[PDB]
Amino acid sequence: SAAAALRDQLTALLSSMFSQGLVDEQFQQLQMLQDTPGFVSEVVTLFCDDADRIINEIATLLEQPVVNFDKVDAYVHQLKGSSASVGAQKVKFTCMQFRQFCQDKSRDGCLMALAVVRNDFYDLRNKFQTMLQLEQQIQA
Repeated sequence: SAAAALRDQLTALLSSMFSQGLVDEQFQQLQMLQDTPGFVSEVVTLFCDDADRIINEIATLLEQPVVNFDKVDAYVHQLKGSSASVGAQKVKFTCMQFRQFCQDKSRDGCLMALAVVRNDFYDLRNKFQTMLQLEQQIQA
């Protein structure tokens, strides 16, 4: 048919996420929660936005003549919390490495550190956007 073809794709896309380690049981819990039919799409839409906003705020802190590593550690810990809650486990564990740099007051470990956060955020944003598209076409 058409729709049936979409759920197979959406189920296929979703099975992608976990088979590649991009998401964990917390993402599973969101699915549990939805079971509010568009709940998951909105949560991911929000994470998508508040997530890049924090990356930008950290990039701004790391571009200052004097770096407030106190604040970088705080933004990383907030990003670590948004990640556990939607299930992007890697962004979350990379966030668990930043402290080490902030505490080491290193402007390169934090600057390259954010590059790995970038590495992990966009891989999942990719799988995020596609899912959103399929979830919308359920009723196009």
